[PDB]
Amino acid sequence: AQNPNCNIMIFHPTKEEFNDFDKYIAYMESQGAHRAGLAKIIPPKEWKARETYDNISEILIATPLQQVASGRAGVFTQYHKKKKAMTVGEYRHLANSKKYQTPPHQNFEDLERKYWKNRIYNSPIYGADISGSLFDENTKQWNLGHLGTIQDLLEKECGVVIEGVNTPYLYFGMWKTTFAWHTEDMDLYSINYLHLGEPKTWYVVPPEHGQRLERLARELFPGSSRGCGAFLRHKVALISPTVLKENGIPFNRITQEAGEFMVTFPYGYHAGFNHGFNCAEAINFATPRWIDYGKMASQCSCGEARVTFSMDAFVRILQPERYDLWKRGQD
Ligand SMILES: O=C(O)CNC(=O)C(=O)O
Ligand SMILES: [Mg+2]
Ligand code: NI
Ligand SMILES: [Zn+2]
Repeated sequence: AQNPNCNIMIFHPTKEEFNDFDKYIAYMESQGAHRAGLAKIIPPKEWKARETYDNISEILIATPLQQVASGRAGVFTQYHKKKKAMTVGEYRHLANSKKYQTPPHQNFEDLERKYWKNRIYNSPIYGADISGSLFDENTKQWNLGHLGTIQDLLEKECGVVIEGVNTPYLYFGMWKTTFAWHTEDMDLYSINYLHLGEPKTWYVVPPEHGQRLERLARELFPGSSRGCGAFLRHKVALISPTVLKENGIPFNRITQEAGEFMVTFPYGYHAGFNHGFNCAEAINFATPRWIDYGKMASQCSCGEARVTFSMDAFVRILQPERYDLWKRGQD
């Protein structure tokens, strides 16, 4: 079995290997990459996402979100307070302000220490889930707006034709902006490209150990767990690496820098934080190996998780028994 310790693998495809996206995912899996839940892909030196980022300031962040924490430094939840619209240029100036800017630090490890010590005492503002793309239309390789769609994958594997669409989303971050512990909708893959700016630190639990994380989360968030049998689908709970180690949860960590891709694999729980002003693009995708995870994915039916239109079909076809309860939670 490849990668039996479930380490995060880093790949350096050549320009020729960068042509066929599906093939390369399957290659990474042949080497055991999925066992970690997360892999990094460094593009070939010849590749670029677009020519420059000099002209992005007029993108609108319609609903910036202030991430307000509750709990203790290593075990907390966050809620998202809506703020007034602002442009990417306005958001960048805010991120760089004395109130929000990255503190002085020695290296990524020092910054990570500072994040986990101090995160809860601040409320950073995040631009999330902004439909759109920063890839040039002429970028042919690893262009996250030109991937094969999940609806087409389901039709190819299973024969069923379904409604829905699959487009990318932009994220604008600042110091301490935080992504809570989660798997993807329907335990899909994700891919994330860091277009510009400061790094993103990731934490990940191997898919084969995801239920260990779920059991700790039910212990640490006991009211949330009583409220919903899949409350991590609410994407609000944080647990620090120190707490994970104290509780024997297997995990790994890595820092993504600008110009790098990260792939998350089905049922790979992940969480993390941004180091400073940045812009990322991400989208969910599927492969044939996803189908069995889609069929088994947990679902939130309490009403909290509310998700895209296109997830309807996935539940309807892959999880017909669950469909009525889950759709009630959507309505
Ligand atoms: O940019 C982000 O925070 C969101 N990314 C992830 O949780 C991911 O790509 O799966
Ligand atoms: Mg612009
Ligand atoms: Ni994710
Ligand atoms: Zn729920």
